[PDB]
Amino acid sequence: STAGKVIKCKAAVLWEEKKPFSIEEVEVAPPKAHEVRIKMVATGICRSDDHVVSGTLVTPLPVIAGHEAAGIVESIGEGVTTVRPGDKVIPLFTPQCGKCRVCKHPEGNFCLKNDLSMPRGTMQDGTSRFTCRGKPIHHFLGTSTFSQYTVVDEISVAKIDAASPLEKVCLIGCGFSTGYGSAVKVAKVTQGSTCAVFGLGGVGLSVIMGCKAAGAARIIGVDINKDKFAKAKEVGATECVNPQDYKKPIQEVLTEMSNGGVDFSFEVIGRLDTMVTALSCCQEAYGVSVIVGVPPDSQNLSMNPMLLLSGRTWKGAIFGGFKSKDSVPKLVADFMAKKFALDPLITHVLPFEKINEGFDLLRSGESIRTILTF
Amino acid sequence: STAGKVIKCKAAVLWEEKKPFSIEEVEVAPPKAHEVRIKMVATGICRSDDHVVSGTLVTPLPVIAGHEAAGIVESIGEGVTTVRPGDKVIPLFTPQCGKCRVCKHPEGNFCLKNDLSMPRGTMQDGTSRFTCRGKPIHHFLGTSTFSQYTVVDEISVAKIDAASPLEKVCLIGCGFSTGYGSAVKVAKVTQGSTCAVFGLGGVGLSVIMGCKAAGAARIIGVDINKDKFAKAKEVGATECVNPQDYKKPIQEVLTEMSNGGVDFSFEVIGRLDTMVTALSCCQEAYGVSVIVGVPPDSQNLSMNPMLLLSGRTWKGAIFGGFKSKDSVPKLVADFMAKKFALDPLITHVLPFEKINEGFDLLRSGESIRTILTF
Ligand SMILES: NC(=O)c1ccc[n+]([C@@H]2O[C@H](COP(=O)([O-])OP(=O)(O)OC[C@H]3O[C@@H](n4cnc5c(N)ncnc54)[C@H](O)[C@@H]3O)[C@@H](O)[C@H]2O)c1
Ligand SMILES: NC(=O)c1ccc[n+]([C@@H]2O[C@H](COP(=O)([O-])OP(=O)(O)OC[C@H]3O[C@@H](n4cnc5c(N)ncnc54)[C@H](O)[C@@H]3O)[C@@H](O)[C@H]2O)c1
Repeated sequence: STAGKVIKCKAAVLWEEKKPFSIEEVEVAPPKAHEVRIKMVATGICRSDDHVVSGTLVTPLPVIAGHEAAGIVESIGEGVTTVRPGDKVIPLFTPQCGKCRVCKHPEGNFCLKNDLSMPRGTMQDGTSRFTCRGKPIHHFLGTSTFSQYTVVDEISVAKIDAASPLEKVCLIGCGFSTGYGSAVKVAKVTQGSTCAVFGLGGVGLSVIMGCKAAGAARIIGVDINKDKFAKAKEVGATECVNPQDYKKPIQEVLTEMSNGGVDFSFEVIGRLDTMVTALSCCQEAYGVSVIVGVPPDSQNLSMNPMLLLSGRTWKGAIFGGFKSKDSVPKLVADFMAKKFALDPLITHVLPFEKINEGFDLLRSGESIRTILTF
Repeated sequence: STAGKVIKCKAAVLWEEKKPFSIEEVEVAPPKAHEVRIKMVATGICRSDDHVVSGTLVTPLPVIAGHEAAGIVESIGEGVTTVRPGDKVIPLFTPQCGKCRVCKHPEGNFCLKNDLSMPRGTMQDGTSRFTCRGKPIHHFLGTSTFSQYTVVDEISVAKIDAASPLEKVCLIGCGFSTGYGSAVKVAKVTQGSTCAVFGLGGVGLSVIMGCKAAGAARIIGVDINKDKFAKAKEVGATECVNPQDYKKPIQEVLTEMSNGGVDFSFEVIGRLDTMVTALSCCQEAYGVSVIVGVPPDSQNLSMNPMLLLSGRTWKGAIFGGFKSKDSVPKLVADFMAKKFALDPLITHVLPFEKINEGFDLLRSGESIRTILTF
């Protein structure tokens, strides 16, 4: 029995930037008041986890990364009321406390208890539940899913349907929800519109799914890797373009293709240049552009404000704009009811011990989502 | 009868940047097909007219400036159907052709026939109706209202109520409608919200009027000239702040005052740095910031896209988002029914011949709107 005791288990520790993950034994403390200890079942490999290795995303090291996952509750601390031992759950990298001004607003989701704006790499109480070779290890976004067991605050976990398939619905913990919501909730794509989607990875394919569900008439995928085009068309793209095939900047190409600019554009890569290109390709009087990709730390973009004065709208969002704890269970129920598909995003399935091979697949351009199974 | 004949009259010609206007005789050709010749009655002095003098707003010289005005139709060219000789009219610096994709869109107002994106300083047919000292003189934004007589395209004029007081309703041709619509139509300010307005000139005061009409609970005026505060409070500001009084950046001050950021902010000055400050002071998850001020020609701002990724919305607009020809007559009817006030914007009255004194008053900080009478 493990309840109330320290657990010794395997985890993927990142000791320093620009090194492979180290798969080794860690110690996981029992949950304190208002905390939940979870046995992980499946976790996806997202580009944001890779950003921690490359130095694009800054968060305290050493760390247990991972934020897109699903598992089963092993034990609960004093005072927990929304999950119980044995429940299927998805960790929430954006929390939902329900009591701050953002949680109370009709359209906000970036809860003020988040560990994203100024990352500390701890539990809500400022301490860590992990140790490795006698050294305390940091948490990541309040989730830390690259471990057989994790501990999360109650505001950072949602209970889901007991019959759901965890090796698929882990994607609702990040990539699917982010891209789909960016289209249907943040941009509010309209029927008959023309959309442009920059970046055709797991998140950009989810944006395409949302634009198709909203009734867009045209969905133009943009990527420098033409091997991404076939799957983009399968999930709804009507046409695909590679900027390196053209002797003119792609914003000009897209403006001409759309007879004067697109209705909705999405940056789903993480580059300053493509954020400005995506804004510029939407129609100057009524276009909308949404930033989803995460750019290198502490770098500013340059742009001419006349792009906005004519009438464009520019926005960004975390997690597709969804209030996390309310939305995650509903998205799983919609999946169970066949309202959307997750299989098109999954290209590879590997045991957790093959995490480094899964990161090599992402970096080489060969995969969309690899799902790691514990 | 002057119909079909060249009219010799006085106009304010700008021959060179950074010099006074020259009040001298010009020749005004009769209107061609789908053109309207107007006897001007009153015109306002707007900061955008000053931007032509300072080289902030680039348009070809020599030029007859002026864009905020009202007058009476002298004659109509062949095929005109929307106005007749003797009608009271307001020239429209943003046209409304009714036939392009923008005019047909529910939100759009930046008609594709505009002379703003890349000013050419002509009529729609690419020619000029003005000569001075024997040379052709450019038009400005299709309006050129600093002249006893001007010629405009039919898509750039609206018929208004025959009983309208032209010395007041000329402000509906730019400053009032721009500020009011930026609040009520572009931002869509909500009841009980907190707003911040940067710049307390004629346009910023009109933004305040709109925020108060929309039911905002708090309206914070921001200006480096404290002499602008008394009038801002008269029209609805609840508090006013001068950035020069504070040791901390004003975005930090405003975030503290609003217990975490404002609901709606407006840049109504024309500086790159205040555009970035205004964005930053709105709440990071659900705030909205609207750019109204005109930026220095061809200059780019620098900003961190993490301001948008958390959830902020950034937009701009011309003429308050209003479809010009549909909206101007309705705004005049609302003024006649006392739905809004224009007298608070009018601080000085001068004859047209004293135009240079009117620009001196604006540049010294002493005026809001000076109205010139022909
Ligand atoms: N806002 C959020 O809440 C949120 C959550 C999900 C992920 N993220 C971010 O979303 C982005 C996408 O994540 P993903 O997992 O889909 O990544 P990914 O690496 O699988 O996909 C990115 C795609 O961009 C393409 N690309 C790279 N450089 C390009 C360039 N110069 N021009 C055109 N295409 C280019 C690649 O070929 C690739 O197919 C990442 O930056 C990630 O950090 C954000
Ligand atoms: N978008 C549009 O359609 C549109 C139409 C109307 C006018 N314009 C622009 O709107 C702006 C305002 O026009 P206006 O006629 O009200 O001008 P104005 O000059 O009367 O008002 C601007 C105000 O900004 C204040 N100011 C200047 N620098 C400042 C700083 N660093 N910080 C804080 N306050 C500062 C001044 O003291 C002044 O009271 C101008 O840039 C004009 O060109 C845009």
